[PDB]
Amino acid sequence: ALTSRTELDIDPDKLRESVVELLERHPLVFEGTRQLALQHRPEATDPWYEGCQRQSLISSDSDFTEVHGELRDTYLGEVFDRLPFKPIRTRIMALDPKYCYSVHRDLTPRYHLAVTTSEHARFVFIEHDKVLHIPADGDLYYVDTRQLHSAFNGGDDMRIHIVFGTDG
Amino acid sequence: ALTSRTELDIDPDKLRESVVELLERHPLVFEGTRQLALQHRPEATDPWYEGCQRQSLISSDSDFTEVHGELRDTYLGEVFDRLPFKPIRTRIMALDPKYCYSVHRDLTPRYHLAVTTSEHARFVFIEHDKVLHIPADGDLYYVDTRQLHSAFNGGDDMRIHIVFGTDG
Ligand SMILES: O=C(O)CCC(=O)C(=O)O
Ligand SMILES: O=C(O)CCC(=O)C(=O)O
Ligand SMILES: [Fe+3]
Ligand SMILES: [Fe+3]
Ligand SMILES: [Fe+3]
Ligand SMILES: [Fe+3]
Ligand SMILES: [K+]
Ligand SMILES: [K+]
Repeated sequence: ALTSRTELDIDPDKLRESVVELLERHPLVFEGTRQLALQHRPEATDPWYEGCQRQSLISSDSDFTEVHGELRDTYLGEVFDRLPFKPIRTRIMALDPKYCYSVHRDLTPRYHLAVTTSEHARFVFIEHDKVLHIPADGDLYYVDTRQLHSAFNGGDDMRIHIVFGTDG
Repeated sequence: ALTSRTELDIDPDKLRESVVELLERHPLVFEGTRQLALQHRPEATDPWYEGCQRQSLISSDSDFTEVHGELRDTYLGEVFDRLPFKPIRTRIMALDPKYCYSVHRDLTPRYHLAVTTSEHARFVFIEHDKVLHIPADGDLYYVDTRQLHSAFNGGDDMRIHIVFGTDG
């Protein structure tokens, strides 16, 4: 319901290595929550960043279906192959040190795969009085972000997740 | 135990006005968590900021007993008069927009009086799975910060509390 953990058996070190090499070639945009789109709409002219725009500017998360071709022969492409669901509008989502989100609701739930994190990173459900830490254990963590929530990174380094949108 | 709320019946508007005028004359130091000491040690040479130093540099919170003389004929002095306990090392503690603390423990518990806040500010107890919002209702909120905790401000404006240390 609120959360779930699905066994993916991703190796966290190889995932970390692959994300770091990718960000070297396609850097994150924005400052507090830094982002990089891993899926794009068909015929997107700005595929790496269109998906990172504010929700009031997003046609529909469902249009963001295309995994970038340059990922397919990387470890990230293998991650996509292992997903038990059809992802939409997947993004790298990075929290700067000491950064947090507003308390908000999203339109759909989402899956997280933690890339780099610490004990100082938590996801908080406001109305259900639940605090969750998403570990970089190579498994996939569902969070029903339609519920009122925030997330924060009280650590000294960036907290990097891959966040997959979902339909069904 | 973990928390309590004590009726002080402080007027939130007058508290806000008084804190704003004080910060005009004695500004907050630091950037992410901005602070101002309202108590000082006897014979302190830097009374407004000595109490804001890192805990590994603090002799003992118990030495910070002197409320600044210039507060006594302000509304803040009246707040001190209404406290049911003997405060030590009281500070204004301000969270910048989108800022959060590390997940940590303090040596003693503390009382909060919220000055300006929003729905995006929360205090989180990590091991007890409890999320708390401290409202600017003019009442005093005890938090046992010896327990593992953080606090965050996901709002667009600064979240300002007065935080009173305690012995007994
Ligand atoms: O953890 C993140 O970076 C995003 C948290 C959030 O607001 C979400 O997943 O909807
Ligand atoms: O809310 C604040 O600014 C301080 C939170 C904290 O870490 C404490 O009260 O010990
Ligand atoms: Fe969200
Ligand atoms: Fe987390
Ligand atoms: Fe603390
Ligand atoms: Fe709060
Ligand atoms: K588990
Ligand atoms: K109450």
